[PDB]
Order: sequence, then C-alpha cells, then structure tokens
Amino acid sequence: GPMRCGVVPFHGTSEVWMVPSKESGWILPKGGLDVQDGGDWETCVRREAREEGGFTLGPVEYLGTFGDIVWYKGTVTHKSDPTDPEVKARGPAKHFTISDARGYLTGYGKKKDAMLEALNAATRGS
Repeated sequence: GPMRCGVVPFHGTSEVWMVPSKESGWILPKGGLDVQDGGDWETCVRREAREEGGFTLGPVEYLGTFGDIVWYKGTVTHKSDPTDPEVKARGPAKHFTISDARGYLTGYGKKKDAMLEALNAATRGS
C-alpha cells in the first residue's frame, strides 16, 4: 500500500500554503510515514504539515491517493516557525492564490504531478 502522505493546507478560503522546493519554487508538504504515526494517515498528514510548514490544521478531508501518496486537505488554524534546522534553512512558507499555486505545481512531472492532482481535487467544484 501507499507509504507516504501529503496535504493541501489552505490559508483561509481562497489561498493555499506552500513550502520551498529544492529548485527555488514551491511544493505542498508530503513525506513518508513515521513510526510515531502508527500507520494512521490523518496523523501522518498532520505531522507532515507541522514538520514542513509549522502548520496546525482544523478538520481534514481525504482527497484521494495520487502518485502513491495519500492526500488530505485542511485549513491552517495556527502557523509557527518550523523547528527542524534543515526545514528552516529552506526558508519561509508562503501562501498563494489557488491559481498561482496551481501554476507552481504545473509542468514538473513526477516531482509534483500528484501535488497538482491533490490541489485540483481539493478545489473541484460541485
């Protein structure tokens, strides 16, 4: 089964938080399961958001499994500076309009296609 999770972390109603990529761009938080998660997807999602962005989230919703990563969305209810020195060295998270965020996830192939699919699932109309 999938061994990684990720999150679409919203800033208010209309923007999405992103964290710096390794090519001077922007990505969504995602990562592998940790033993502390106990195999629980929601726990992994919340831990990833906390570790990569300093994000605390409200209720989360499952979006789907894209690129062998389990994706949720949630709205950020608290933001703090990340404590991991390696995360801090990448630099501050930022929030962007949904359109800008979609652009920042577009065209990167396997590096971000699942992130893009998660963003689109999170913002799909009904």
